[PDB]
Amino acid sequence: AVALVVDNGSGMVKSGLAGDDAPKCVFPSIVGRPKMPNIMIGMEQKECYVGDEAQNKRGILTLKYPIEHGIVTNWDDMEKIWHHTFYNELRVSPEEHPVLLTEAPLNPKTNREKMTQIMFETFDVPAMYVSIQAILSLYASGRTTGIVLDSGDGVSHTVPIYEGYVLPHAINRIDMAGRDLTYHMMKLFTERGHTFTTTAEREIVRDIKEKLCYIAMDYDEELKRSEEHSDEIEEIYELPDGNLITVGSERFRCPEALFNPTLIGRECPGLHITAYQSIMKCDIDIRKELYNNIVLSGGTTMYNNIGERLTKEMTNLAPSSMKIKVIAPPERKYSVWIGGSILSSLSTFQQMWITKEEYEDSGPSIVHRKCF
Amino acid sequence: AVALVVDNGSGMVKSGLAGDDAPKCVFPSIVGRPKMPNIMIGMEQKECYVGDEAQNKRGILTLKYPIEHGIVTNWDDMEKIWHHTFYNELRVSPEEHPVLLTEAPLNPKTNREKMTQIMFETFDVPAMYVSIQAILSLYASGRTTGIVLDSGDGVSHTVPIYEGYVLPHAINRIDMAGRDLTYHMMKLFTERGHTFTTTAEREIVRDIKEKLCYIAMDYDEELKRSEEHSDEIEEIYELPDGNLITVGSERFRCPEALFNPTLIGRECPGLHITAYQSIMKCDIDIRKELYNNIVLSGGTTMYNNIGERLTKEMTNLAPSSMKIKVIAPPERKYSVWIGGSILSSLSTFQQMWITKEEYEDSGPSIVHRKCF
Amino acid sequence: AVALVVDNGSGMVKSGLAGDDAPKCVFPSIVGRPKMPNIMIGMEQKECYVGDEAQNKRGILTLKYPIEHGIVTNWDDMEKIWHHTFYNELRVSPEEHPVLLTEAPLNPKTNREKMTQIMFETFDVPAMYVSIQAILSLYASGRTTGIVLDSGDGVSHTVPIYEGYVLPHAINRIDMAGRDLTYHMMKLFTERGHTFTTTAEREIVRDIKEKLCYIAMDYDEELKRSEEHSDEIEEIYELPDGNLITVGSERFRCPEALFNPTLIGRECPGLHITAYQSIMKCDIDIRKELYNNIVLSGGTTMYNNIGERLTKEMTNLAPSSMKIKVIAPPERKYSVWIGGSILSSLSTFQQMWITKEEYEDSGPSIVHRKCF
Ligand SMILES: C/C1=C\[C@H](C)C[C@H](C)OC(=O)C[C@H](c2ccc(O)cc2)NC(=O)[C@@H](Cc2c(Br)[nH]c3ccccc23)N(C)C(=O)[C@H](C)NC(=O)[C@@H](C)C1
Ligand SMILES: C/C1=C\[C@H](C)C[C@H](C)OC(=O)C[C@H](c2ccc(O)cc2)NC(=O)[C@@H](Cc2c(Br)[nH]c3ccccc23)N(C)C(=O)[C@H](C)NC(=O)[C@@H](C)C1
Ligand SMILES: C/C1=C\[C@H](C)C[C@H](C)OC(=O)C[C@H](c2ccc(O)cc2)NC(=O)[C@@H](Cc2c(Br)[nH]c3ccccc23)N(C)C(=O)[C@H](C)NC(=O)[C@@H](C)C1
Ligand SMILES: Nc1ncnc2c1ncn2[C@@H]1O[C@H](COP(=O)(O)OP(=O)(O)O)[C@@H](O)[C@H]1O
Ligand SMILES: Nc1ncnc2c1ncn2[C@@H]1O[C@H](COP(=O)(O)OP(=O)(O)O)[C@@H](O)[C@H]1O
Ligand SMILES: Nc1ncnc2c1ncn2[C@@H]1O[C@H](COP(=O)(O)OP(=O)(O)O)[C@@H](O)[C@H]1O
Ligand SMILES: [Mg+2]
Ligand SMILES: [Mg+2]
Ligand SMILES: [Mg+2]
Repeated sequence: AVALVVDNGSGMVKSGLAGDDAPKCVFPSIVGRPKMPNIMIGMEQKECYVGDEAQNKRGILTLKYPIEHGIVTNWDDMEKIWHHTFYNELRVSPEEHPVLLTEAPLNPKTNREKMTQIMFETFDVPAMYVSIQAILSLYASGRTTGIVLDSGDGVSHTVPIYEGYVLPHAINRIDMAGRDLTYHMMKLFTERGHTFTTTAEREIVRDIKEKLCYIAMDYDEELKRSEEHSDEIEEIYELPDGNLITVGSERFRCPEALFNPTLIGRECPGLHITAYQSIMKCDIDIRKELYNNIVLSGGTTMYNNIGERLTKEMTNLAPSSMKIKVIAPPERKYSVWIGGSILSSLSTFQQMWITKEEYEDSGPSIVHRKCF
Repeated sequence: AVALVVDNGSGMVKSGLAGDDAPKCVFPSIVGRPKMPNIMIGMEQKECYVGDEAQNKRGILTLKYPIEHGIVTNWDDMEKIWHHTFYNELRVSPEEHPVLLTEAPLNPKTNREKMTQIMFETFDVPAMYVSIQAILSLYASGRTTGIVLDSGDGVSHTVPIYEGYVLPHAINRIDMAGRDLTYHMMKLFTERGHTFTTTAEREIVRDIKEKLCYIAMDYDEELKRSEEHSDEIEEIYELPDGNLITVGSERFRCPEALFNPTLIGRECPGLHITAYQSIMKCDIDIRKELYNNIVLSGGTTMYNNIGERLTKEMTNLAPSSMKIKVIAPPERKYSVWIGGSILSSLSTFQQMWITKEEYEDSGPSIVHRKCF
Repeated sequence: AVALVVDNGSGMVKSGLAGDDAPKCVFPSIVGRPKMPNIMIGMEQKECYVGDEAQNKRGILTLKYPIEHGIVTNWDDMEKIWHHTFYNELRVSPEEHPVLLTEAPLNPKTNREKMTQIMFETFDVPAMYVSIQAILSLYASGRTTGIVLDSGDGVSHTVPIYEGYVLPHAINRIDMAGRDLTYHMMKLFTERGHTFTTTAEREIVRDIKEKLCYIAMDYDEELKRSEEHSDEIEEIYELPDGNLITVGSERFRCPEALFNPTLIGRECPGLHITAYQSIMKCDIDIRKELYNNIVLSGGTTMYNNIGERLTKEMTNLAPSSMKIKVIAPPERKYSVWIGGSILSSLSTFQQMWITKEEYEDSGPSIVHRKCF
């Protein structure tokens, strides 16, 4: 019985079969509902559109995200999304395959309890398991020592691991990700005379950010250069309705909020500062090994010149006798899914499943004593 | 029980049976009354002539139009016209067939209430229904996405529809149609020495307009050409009394008021401007689909070189990366009736009729909550 | 040298001298142009009418608004309006008095740059300054802590201020104001059989809205009452040509779009929702102080039963242990001008002017680093 790997993010949902090295079904996590009267009798209509079929007809729909900051807010929408994933994307009966789920660290217990209850009572899966995302990201890299910096759409967290042992007192988690960058980009576009307010406009701005953004090495010099010669960074983007929008300095002022959250109005520290403070809460012996195995993960770390900028920032904070190597592997967008698929194929893991009888005898609270 | 399709316009009335692709009874909507003393005893005379029998003996009659700008002004004349349609044209008892009626958008509620009350108390039809004309025009084309530009004799309106959902905030309606063009033609004929004042003269001018009018591609160049060489556009028309009238430039200066209502003294915008402003009030995503499904309807859109002129005007207003296709199907004069006949034959529509018992229990106000 | 206070709105222009508590020249912001041939030789005519002299002879004029949503669209018309204000309304040379201007938040930089360039090159004022409207509205109330909800003719925005410090990350701005309400009223009047299309008809509808509108406490019950007994809310309004129009339910269905923008077809949230979301983006400590200092401003907040309705809506959203007090002072129509006049008389402000030499040495870009 091949297991199912389902990574439920805040902006995207990945799903596939264990043993493969690439997810088979990746689609946005949105629920669309119509806001207009239906007049044309004779054509069938649906109450709610889930996934890509809500991203194409979004002009007449209102879109909802059922997950905010890695926490499920609406459970009916999440049930609809899981049903769509199981029966419309993979088309495999969930009553014959074990399911491996992922979750961010430092989350409420009720989230895990409700997830287990839904997975066991509605779909009636044989076995299930919940694991942390940073552990799977480290699994996907084929290492055992390093500090993992994961950053997705709702939450970014750093976790150190040394030779198979995790240090829970040095785990950090902040709520600042690509959605805040999208909002910052929307705010910056106002200064040029362009206004985006609706959800579809937000998706357009998100696509613009994903296409035309990069990280600058020296922020002050780039701002100075954006005055004497701004023509070198100008780009033209074609709106879906045929209009053309000019993107200039906003190509590098949007991601800068990752290293300076004061721009968006947040008091939380930056990314390099967070990594350094997470390293400094570990024992003095393992700091040298942690400094040389920095691993990047998530979709928000896909900008250009991210590894070099992070290395330069870390160098100014670390002792002069220390070597810093920021590992930024390709295809890190799906690193968590690859790590989960690798973990689910190990022969040793077959005795760590939460079976149906154990849940029935113990209840939804069993997920705390078994899963970490 | 086959339903009756009755399209009540401002200048013409179409009527027929559901399932056919061509109206069976098309006749003008006029009520004629004599204005001369009757002397010849022995021959029968009637107080009022309705339909074609008032168009032939119009020399001794005064003609009244009971509908102005899609609004019924005199209800007794409309009752007479409906009686003539039911008992003299189709010769089918209205007490056994459901009736499907049409109406222009953005009309007063009292019109619909009075129409329902008359159809239910006088004729005592089993079931009835009222629908918008643009929806039926889109039904007749076999599509689901597009912007419909309907233009008849009293009112011209544009309505966008996207995948079965109508956008009521983007519906436009102006009162400028073939009757205003007839008045403009009458005014233009004065400059050549010809005067038309009576109603029969108005009908003659209307026939001249329907026969010898076309739309020019370039107005200024055509006006310039109408001086150096006017003989190429000269036509001779035989008046009913045998006289000959010469029609020259007025062949293309009459319809030009559709794209420039300032000629007739109106401040309303043109047709292409109205279509563009109706497209621009929709969401940015569906504008591309609306731009490629422009549908023409009504009898006023039957001029020559109308589609090419509309396409050229729309091209200068749309973004350069957009494709515009003006759909101008033949037999679009009766497109609304064809769409209504198609709609009335669907098996799904059989549960959307306003039955007699519902009207009796609720009153004439039921037509608002059920019909759109 | 007494300064000049000039508040440039989207529908009205206020102007006066610093130190007074009431604007001296208030007039609409419209530019009128004739659309008819001039035949009577011997009487002088003007190419364009600005201000009240275009509101009286509007029957033969086409009227243009040079400001849309707080953004100047046509600069020639704005120059004409400023010239009329300086030389025809106040009759004071602008070459001897400093000028204080106002602007809505979150506006393009080019607007401010062009405004400064025009004020410094054409009129050649000694000093100038640009400030936000909500700050002046809070100045006029004699407070330092509160959330200001300004709503005029083109844009409505909310800004929180705590003890002299503004929170730019909690400032909201939406484009929904009295002009949209006028359009909604025009659409509602169609259902009774009345049609307004021209600009003068729009002004008539605006006057009707300003005279006979109020806000209902319970919308559903009012709609139910408007059926059993509609005679209690009927009013008669005399049209300028002597006709009488009956205004019934539309007295309270027009302003309802402020608390439900879905009626007019907009996806933006209501006013109470916007205020609540602007309060919830501030720090937890200052929310209690913000909840008790809600200040209303603008001309669109002049309806009846607005404060009570806003208080009732806010109560259902705030925690049960919080006290909400909506401050709705009289003469809030000119609150921004009063606040600007108070600010311009302070002895401390005399060192915050943009002098001519600084602009000459730095350019039109100086307005960004000095003015907020
Ligand atoms: C950007 C887009 C199309 C664009 C029209 C494509 C073209 C290419 O850009 C322009 O034409 C820039 C132009 C503009 C540019 C410079 C200027 O000194 C004034 C206006 N901007 C405008 O007219 C503003 C007016 C405006 C409203 Br109301 N409140 C606002 C708040 C802040 C700023 C401006 C505004 N405007 C129409 C919009 O934002 C509209 C709603 N935006 C869209 O529909 C998105 C989905 C696509
Ligand atoms: C056009 C018709 C017949 C026509 C006689 C057929 C022939 C073929 O056309 C002419 O002979 C053109 C001729 C004419 C031509 C050139 C000219 O420098 C002067 C007159 N026009 C006239 O005599 C005018 C005189 C007129 C009266 Br009074 N007020 C008017 C207001 C404006 C203009 C002119 C007038 N006239 C007799 C008419 O309009 C009559 C009432 N029209 C008809 O019965 C219609 C139903 C059919
Ligand atoms: C409201 C005004 C005067 C009024 C005549 C004053 C009087 C007091 O009201 C009436 O008589 C109501 C009456 C009417 C009432 C009930 C009814 O079942 C049918 C008509 N309405 C009409 O005749 C419509 C006809 C109409 C044209 Br075309 N398209 C329209 C689109 C929608 C609705 C109706 C129409 N009509 C003449 C107008 O709108 C004119 C253009 N409106 C004006 O000039 C304004 C500036 C002042
Ligand atoms: N090439 C790219 N450049 C910059 N940002 C990107 C790129 N690709 C994706 N993103 C951002 O990453 C986010 C997706 O992250 P993802 O890892 O899918 O989150 P989750 O963990 O919730 O699945 C998107 O919001 C997008 O803004
Ligand atoms: N071949 C044609 N060329 C130009 N105009 C025409 C032609 N046929 C009809 N018309 C105009 O169209 C009008 C009829 O439109 P119609 O669709 O019957 O209006 P309604 O919607 O009221 O029935 C007439 O007034 C006539 O002037
Ligand atoms: N007494 C009133 N009742 C309701 N609405 C009003 C009243 N007075 C003015 N208004 C509305 O307020 C608008 C004027 O707002 P104003 O503050 O002058 O805008 P601006 O900020 O552009 O100057 C007008 O469009 C009008 O519709
Ligand atoms: Mg993730
Ligand atoms: Mg028609
Ligand atoms: Mg204002």
